[PDB]
Amino acid sequence: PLESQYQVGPLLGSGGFGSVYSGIRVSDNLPVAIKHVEKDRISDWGELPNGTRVPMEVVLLKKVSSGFSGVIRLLDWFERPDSFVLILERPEPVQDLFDFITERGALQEELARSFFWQVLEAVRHCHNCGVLHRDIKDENILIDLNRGELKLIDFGSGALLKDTVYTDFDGTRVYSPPEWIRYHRYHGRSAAVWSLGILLYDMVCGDIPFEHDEEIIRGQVFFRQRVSSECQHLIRWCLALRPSDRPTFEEIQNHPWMQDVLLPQETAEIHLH
Ligand SMILES: O=C(Nc1c[nH]c2ncc(-c3ccccc3F)cc12)c1cnn2ccc(NC[C@H]3CCNC[C@@H]3F)nc12
Repeated sequence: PLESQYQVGPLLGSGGFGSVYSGIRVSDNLPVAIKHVEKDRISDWGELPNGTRVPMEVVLLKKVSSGFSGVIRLLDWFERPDSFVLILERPEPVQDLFDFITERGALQEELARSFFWQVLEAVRHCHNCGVLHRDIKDENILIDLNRGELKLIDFGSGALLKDTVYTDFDGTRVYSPPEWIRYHRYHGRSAAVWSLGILLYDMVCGDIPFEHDEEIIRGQVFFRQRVSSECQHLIRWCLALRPSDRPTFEEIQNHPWMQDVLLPQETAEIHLH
């Protein structure tokens, strides 16, 4: 460990959140991403089964990294004097959803349907594993361009899923629900559905629906691109002001706009290749 086990490549991206390098596992040489995070920058911590002090991100990643390909899996991790190092899967070739939408503009609804469906399946997986992502957005989704498969990343703002109120939030504000803006309170699943509404709008419109707090609070959705009545309805449902008025995940996936989704590979062949 650890420079011995991997050859570090170019820096891929950086924030106060962390620094992520492209890497190869020597002995594979499996493509990986190497994420470094300073201990001083870590807000919430968790406990490992073996009884260890560890960043919450690691706890959450472990609970979700069991082979379902909808989430980027944690392959290994290391503690260093002033930081933790995470070894993550790296698809190749890859592009995040933010850059993809930026290049292509608003997505055709057939493509948005396929992508949105996969994100839903990924989020359902997380919730099933007792994990709430809390920062669902285009920048946090990778596209395996060859397979047409979407992968969730960055559990740095996440939490253990619970049925009681959350009173903290460190995800992206423009994706945060009106109940957070107004009361500093939200529940996990209904807040997630709100962010999914924002994500879906962004996909079919090429930009997010709200920029300011008062716009989020007002909750009026204006469409800047041509979008079918069905898709508009689903979006509006997801962005209901009252959390209890939002659809469940079952209701979203049973929505008429969500029917007859393409398989990931079909999606790649038609829209990606
Ligand atoms: O798991 C994470 N990243 C990754 C795991 N596996 C990957 N493979 C390819 C890439 C990748 C992204 C963008 C361009 C080329 C790439 F090979 C990122 C990751 C991750 C978790 N938290 N986090 C926080 C920041 C960050 N930075 C990468 C960003 C670069 C700008 N686009 C959004 C990405 F998240 N990455 C992460």
